[PDB]
Amino acid sequence: LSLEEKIKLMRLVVRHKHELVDRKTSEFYAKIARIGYEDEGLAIHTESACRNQIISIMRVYEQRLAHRQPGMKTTPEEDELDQLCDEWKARLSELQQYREKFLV
Repeated sequence: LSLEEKIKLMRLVVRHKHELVDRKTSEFYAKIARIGYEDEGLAIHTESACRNQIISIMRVYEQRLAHRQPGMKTTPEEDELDQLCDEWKARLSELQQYREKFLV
């Protein structure tokens, strides 16, 4: 994916973030793949391929966080993608916290 495509994809993920239900990932990533194709011109992705793109974006995000330097000058596109990733990370963590509260 180009940077522009990654941003379009993560904009969709974040816009729909409240639609992800714990243990119902398939419906969510399938919907994201579909809207990304239909509305943002992404290639046709299987569910797994779409989810893998997001997994990779988030892994790269964690690497970017680990390698941040105080005083670095950044671009608006990298700032937007990082902000979207922060918001998605927070949603995944929220779901994890709710699951952990009621573990058997």
